Amino acid sequence: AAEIRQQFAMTAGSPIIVNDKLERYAEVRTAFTHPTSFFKPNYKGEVKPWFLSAYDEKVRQIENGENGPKMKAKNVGEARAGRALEAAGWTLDINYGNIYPNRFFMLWSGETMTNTQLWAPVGLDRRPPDTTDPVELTNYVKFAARMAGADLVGVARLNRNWVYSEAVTIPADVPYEQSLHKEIEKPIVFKDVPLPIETDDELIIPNTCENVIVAGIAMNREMMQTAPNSMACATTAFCYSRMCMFDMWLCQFIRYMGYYAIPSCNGVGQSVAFAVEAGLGQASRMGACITPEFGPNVRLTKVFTNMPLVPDKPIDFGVTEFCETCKKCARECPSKAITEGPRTFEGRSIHNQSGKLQWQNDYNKCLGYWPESGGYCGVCVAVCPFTKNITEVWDGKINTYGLDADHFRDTVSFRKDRV
Amino acid sequence: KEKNAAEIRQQFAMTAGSPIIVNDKLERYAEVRTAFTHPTSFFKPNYKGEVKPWFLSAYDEKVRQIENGENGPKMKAKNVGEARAGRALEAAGWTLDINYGNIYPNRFFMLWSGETMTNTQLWAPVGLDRRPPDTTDPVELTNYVKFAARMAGADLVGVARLNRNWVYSEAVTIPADVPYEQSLHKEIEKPIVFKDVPLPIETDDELIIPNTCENVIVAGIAMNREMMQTAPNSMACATTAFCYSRMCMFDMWLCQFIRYMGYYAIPSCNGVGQSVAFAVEAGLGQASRMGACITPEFGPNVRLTKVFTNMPLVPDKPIDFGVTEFCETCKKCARECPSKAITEGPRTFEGRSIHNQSGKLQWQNDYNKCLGYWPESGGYCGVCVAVCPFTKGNIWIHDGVEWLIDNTRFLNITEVWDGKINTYGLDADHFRDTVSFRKDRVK
Ligand SMILES: Oc1ccc(Br)cc1Br
Ligand SMILES: Oc1ccc(Br)cc1Br
Ligand SMILES: Oc1ccc(Br)cc1Br
Ligand SMILES: Oc1ccc(Br)cc1Br
Ligand code: SF4
Ligand code: SF4
Ligand code: SF4
Ligand code: SF4
Ligand SMILES: [Br-]
Repeated sequence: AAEIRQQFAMTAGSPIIVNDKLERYAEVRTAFTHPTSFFKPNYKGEVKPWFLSAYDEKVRQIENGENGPKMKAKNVGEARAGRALEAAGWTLDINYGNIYPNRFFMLWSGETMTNTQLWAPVGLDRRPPDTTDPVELTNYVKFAARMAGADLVGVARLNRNWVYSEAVTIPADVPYEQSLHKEIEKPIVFKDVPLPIETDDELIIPNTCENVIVAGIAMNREMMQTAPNSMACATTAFCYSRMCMFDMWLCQFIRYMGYYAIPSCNGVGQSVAFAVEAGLGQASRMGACITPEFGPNVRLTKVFTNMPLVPDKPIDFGVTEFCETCKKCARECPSKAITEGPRTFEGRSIHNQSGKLQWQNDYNKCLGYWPESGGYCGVCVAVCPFTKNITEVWDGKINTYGLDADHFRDTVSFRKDRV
Repeated sequence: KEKNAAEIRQQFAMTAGSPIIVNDKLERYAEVRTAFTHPTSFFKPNYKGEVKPWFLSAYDEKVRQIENGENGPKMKAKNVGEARAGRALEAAGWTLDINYGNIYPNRFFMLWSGETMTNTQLWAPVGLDRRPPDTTDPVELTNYVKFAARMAGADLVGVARLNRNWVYSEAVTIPADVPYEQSLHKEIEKPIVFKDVPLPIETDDELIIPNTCENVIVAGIAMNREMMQTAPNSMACATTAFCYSRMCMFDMWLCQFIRYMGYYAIPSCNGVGQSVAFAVEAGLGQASRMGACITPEFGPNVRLTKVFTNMPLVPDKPIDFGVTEFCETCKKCARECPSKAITEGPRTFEGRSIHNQSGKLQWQNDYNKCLGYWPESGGYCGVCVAVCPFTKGNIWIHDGVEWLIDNTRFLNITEVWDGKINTYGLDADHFRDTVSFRKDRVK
């Protein structure tokens, strides 16, 4: 796979085409959070926050021995098991995505972490960097990223166009039990300051924050192929906890090297754009970043840092041209969310960021199918050619973290492919 | 014939029964007696002769090595930047671990109930932790829980009935009102007792495990071979450290799955009881001269954690693939040990010192001598693991009829940073060893 990636390397330069209308995008506009999309009826006709309506459908399916919408399970025991696996997968994730910056697991400084306090006598986080060479730092930090659970890792210069204009967060002293009821907006700004810092009014990223490190965290193929049923929910969930552990591990390594690091998971900015600029893959009709190793069946997280690094080259292995004629995801999508038309610079609704050339999809239509089906769908990922019953999954092949030994050698790494 | 770990385990399976041989002087072991915690072993000199808590003396040596451009004792790094990078990797590995091992029960990550966890609160409307189990069949439960264990990062997973002999008589913990920044100064002992109660519970006086807590699930978490072979230097410390955070994630993930199936679950990592003995009884491997559990897939180069539960399960069979007989003639770890902690003599029932639990047949090692080498070397050593022939990736051969051990096996850090790596430090040349189907999860 290291041969393929260098064969398809582009010359330097962001491959996302923009016009002069593009503005940074307020995170509150996503379908998950925006008031126009947030409330959906359950199967009884009661309007609730969308994820609560989806909970009601999970309960109804368990009671009726189903693994998904009109998908009978082997028995009620099997239906329960898939939802127990899904729920457990989310253990290391706050409120579905860890999006609040500088809260809970997503701290912008390591100073208060238990690990940092235990290691304080060594002083790694206070000691100036011993390495400033971007070539050596790129090799060190990619090695560390693989130790930290990334299946893919890439580096790009930080394009501020993809950083949210304002983040969704909670006040710093609000306890977890009131968090969902007290979400607020807060601007993300760049200023001449030494370190990332949060004031009462602003999330402040330093102007020295030059780079973003993007990780790809592979999902399980057999489980995602059960979309829109529960086992596709389970591989999604487990990878969100893998994302959180990756951010914390890598931020701690970068801090202990003498630099600062900002974790993010699903917060701070748009992962698909960063992933394309870092060379992990190409944008697609469904909207995801499609990778040569995994297609779109991979989750993304990212870390921002002033650590000197060598940016990776973007890659072109023909996704744009394949998506022009394929349209399989658009035809299988249960909610008709994915367009069959051509790419434009004009968003279809508030949930899209206008000003960038992309396939414009209706993401309120997508979210609307989640309470109906009681899961996170994923049909588009499952049917995509680049990605290539539930009892057979539970009785079938599995390996550590759901990785597959039949393909795991595609992500082996030596120095030559790290820098 | 190409390697097959399921075949190897089937060939060397033994009939049911704890393989560990015990006599009448066996008593449960107070966790405070470990060398990490006991007053007789806790204090060690640093390189200036100052007597400190052992891990602070080791800190002093780490700082000294970075300043002198060293990756380990008298091992020169490429430069100071490389020395710094190895210790930064090591320190970051420990991010999801409290005070080196997560040993305090029902504190921090090791909660004995899920009710207060953020994930449980988020999922409360579904009621999975309050709904009675929909499956009580131990066969199906074993398949489900082992599948979940592999999702949760276990490279090996096994089940045994819980043997209370290996549960610590008293735990090392902290009072519930002590915050993290004073934890190291306020450690106490607290008894672990078994009583007729419905759920695991902690009182001011006791940690109470229910009499219904029938089973223990043991996980192996594979370390990286290239990094451990640098023992006693810094990169061996780093693969150790990352695997402790993997252990913690495993426990939390699996306990939540078990709870959401309608049962209770107790995490432990390095706490609650003796991992090697549980691992032997659950069939992950055999005890060895060095004292670790040696597995067919990884040798001793694998970490262990375990979860206790009332969930009905099918215990696995123990395995005997000849480790005892190899250790009887090998002695490589004993001869290479930089502190001479590992005995070259026979197994006995008599502990060498307070750190050993007497009354069980094992090789008796001086674990105060081992720990004394850690401040000297600035790390967690691991030379015994590195030199053990079972840590080699290719010890197994097939003779056309069956599998056997290759007896011939018993006769630098810059290149590691520049060399092969893959997700979580796993090795794709060997990752097929741990593929799993229903047939090898439950019989
Ligand atoms: O990104 C997500 C946010 C919330 C839920 Br519920 C599922 C996903 Br996937
Ligand atoms: O006295 C101490 C100071 C720092 C640490 Br880290 C541990 C102890 Br004990
Ligand atoms: O088990 C351990 C406890 C403390 C340290 Br420091 C290292 C290990 Br390995
Ligand atoms: O009102 C609520 C009740 C339970 C949960 Br979980 C989330 C909300 Br918002
Ligand atoms: S997740 Fe499902 S509903 Fe959403 S776009 Fe994909 S196929 Fe359509
Ligand atoms: S299914 Fe086809 S059109 Fe959709 S993202 Fe995949 S390749 Fe592109
Ligand atoms: S860790 Fe090192 S000092 Fe300890 S027993 Fe093994 S070889 Fe000896
Ligand atoms: S080095 Fe030899 S004696 Fe020591 S544990 Fe390994 S096989 Fe046994
Ligand atoms: Br202490």
